Amino acid sequence: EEIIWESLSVDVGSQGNPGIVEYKGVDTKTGEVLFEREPIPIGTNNMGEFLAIVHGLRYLKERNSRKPIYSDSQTAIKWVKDKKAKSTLVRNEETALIWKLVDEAEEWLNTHTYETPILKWQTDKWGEIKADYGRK
RNA sequence: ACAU
DNA sequence: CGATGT
Ligand SMILES: [K+]
Ligand SMILES: [K+]
Ligand SMILES: [K+]
Ligand SMILES: [Mg+2]
Ligand SMILES: [Mg+2]
Repeated sequence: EEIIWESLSVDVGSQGNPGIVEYKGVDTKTGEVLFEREPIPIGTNNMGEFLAIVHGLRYLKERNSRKPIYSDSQTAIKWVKDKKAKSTLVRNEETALIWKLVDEAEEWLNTHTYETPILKWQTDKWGEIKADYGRK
């Protein structure tokens, strides 16, 4: 502890897992929604959590912001650190879009730099992350 | 077991 | 109850 209020918080939302995936990023302090991705017909929770972090990195870099990013996903934080999303989702025609976006996010990480700290949101101590979809 |  | 991940 405690919370770094000057930060961006991201989270996935889904209808099924695998299922329809979306994500958004919010100002941790105010809850203002700063970006939201159009729903992707089939993906996993972790692919969406990964895309949300990478989108946050790109969003902050474009704006010359040094704010950290909070995610509640141990998995996605590791995938970003590794620059590799180790998803089990079948690659087929139905999953082509999510896998294209994941491939492109990895490619961005491999061609750009950033100093953005990627921090674990401590849900057990602080409650749900401010970007949560409220579906659980 | 832990994190979603 | 089901699923995705380390
Ligand atoms: K939720
Ligand atoms: K959670
Ligand atoms: K499990
Ligand atoms: Mg989450
Ligand atoms: Mg959530």
